[PDB]
Amino acid sequence: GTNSKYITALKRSEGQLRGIQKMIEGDRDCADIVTQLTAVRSSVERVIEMIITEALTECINQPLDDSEAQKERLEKAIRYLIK
Amino acid sequence: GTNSKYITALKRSEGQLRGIQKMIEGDRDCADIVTQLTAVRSSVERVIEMIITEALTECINQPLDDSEAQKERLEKAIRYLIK
Amino acid sequence: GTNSKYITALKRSEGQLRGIQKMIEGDRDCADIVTQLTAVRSSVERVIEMIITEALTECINQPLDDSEAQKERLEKAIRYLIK
Amino acid sequence: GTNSKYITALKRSEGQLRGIQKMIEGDRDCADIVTQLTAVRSSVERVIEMIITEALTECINQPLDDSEAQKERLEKAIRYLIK
Ligand code: NA
Ligand code: NA
Ligand code: NA
Ligand code: NA
Repeated sequence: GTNSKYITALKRSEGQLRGIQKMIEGDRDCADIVTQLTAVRSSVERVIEMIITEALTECINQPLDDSEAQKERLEKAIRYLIK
Repeated sequence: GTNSKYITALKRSEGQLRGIQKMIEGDRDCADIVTQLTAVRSSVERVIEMIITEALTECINQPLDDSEAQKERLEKAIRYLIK
Repeated sequence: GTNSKYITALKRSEGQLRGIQKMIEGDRDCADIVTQLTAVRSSVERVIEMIITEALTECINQPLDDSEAQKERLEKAIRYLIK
Repeated sequence: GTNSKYITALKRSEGQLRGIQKMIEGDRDCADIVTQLTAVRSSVERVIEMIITEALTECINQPLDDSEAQKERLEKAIRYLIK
């Protein structure tokens, strides 16, 4: 929703990508550009992991009343995590 | 346990590693050696994924009677998956 | 420099991150958000790879006159690639 | 060749895989099994990296007399590294 910390994290990566575009415009050292691009990649990776973790924790902690349906829901969610 | 398919998969990788040792003894082309080592890596990765998936599915489908304790058990198990 | 295709690729990822921010604002399905974030991650990965490849190809094809210094230059560049 | 340290490293991983097979036979904790399998994966990854690095360093330091052919040889070798 509106104030979510994942919006803020991705807005940081968005701005960093703009900075990296300038580094390329300026023929900056490939190593600096790669370092910064790797940081953006790692930040995106971290957001993916935290979003999946939040989704699964919500699944677990907001169960369906039907315990059998809840198992199947959790199973669909975990095999998504692992893959 | 005794007849588990993951033992068999890892015994395949064990034998493949022996073959790769021979390729190195024989100064075989680095590309062939790397291809085979990558296959072993991928097989180990696959066993990791299937073992985690089995463990979490067993968690889900063999719950504790205490539903609150079961949630905490699943949560400990999923954050292990994601990380 | 000014018109580089890597600027354009990263500007695409920048815009996609803005779209993903909206998906989070809108509590869109985690799976859709993760799919899109993974695409951004993969695009950043691809830019990293192409920038390193370009840098090493330029190293190789614009050698120093001193062949021994050029070897050391290439070696510093390849161990950067592998790591 | 005969005494190569990469044979020894892979023989360590081979033996570790045998140990992990026993852990599975014994229904050891998934987390211990995964930790050990991850170590094997990381060791295989490290051997891949060191073998590629050695191959490229040998390319660089044992050039063809034909400098143009040597460039093409290095280029084929680096794009293999990056990919
Ligand atoms: Na949150
Ligand atoms: Na099994
Ligand atoms: Na270019
Ligand atoms: Na060696």
